[PDB]
Amino acid sequence: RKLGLKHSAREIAERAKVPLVPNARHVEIQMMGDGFGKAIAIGERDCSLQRRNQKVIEETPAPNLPEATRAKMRAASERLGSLLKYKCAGTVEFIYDEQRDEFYFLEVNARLQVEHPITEMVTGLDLVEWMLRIAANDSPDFDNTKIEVSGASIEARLYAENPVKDFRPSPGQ
Repeated sequence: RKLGLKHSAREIAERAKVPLVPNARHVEIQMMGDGFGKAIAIGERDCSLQRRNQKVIEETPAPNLPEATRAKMRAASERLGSLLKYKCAGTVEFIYDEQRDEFYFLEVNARLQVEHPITEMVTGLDLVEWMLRIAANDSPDFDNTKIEVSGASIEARLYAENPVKDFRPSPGQ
């Protein structure tokens, strides 16, 4: 509920010290929360390649993003997740000005996301496994969890659609 309404979500973000909006990319942080105040940033994904706002290709790590601003995307995401006492998996989406080197809160998805497997490739984590373990109060011990990101990974979404006739759905056997 607190994340569903565009404006309640902005207050939490503000209180969490997450820079908000006072040629845009879409950089999101995959975060895990244990439901008891602990939160951890697992990595970031770029989801810029969208058609009329519908994602088709995603990648990790985000290209052309400096550590200074990635590490502060992570920490801002952990504050937001901590503040809520967030449980299981959520994503903090940001807008990113590549040129200005600035990012701004967009929304939290209060759920796992379609693109989650690229994160799983570079870290070797099974996020569903984590979700299950956290949801049963047998959470990984967060303060002692070292996440190593390894290589780069990208996802393409195969749709039953016709790109030539307006991405009209294409049923059949």
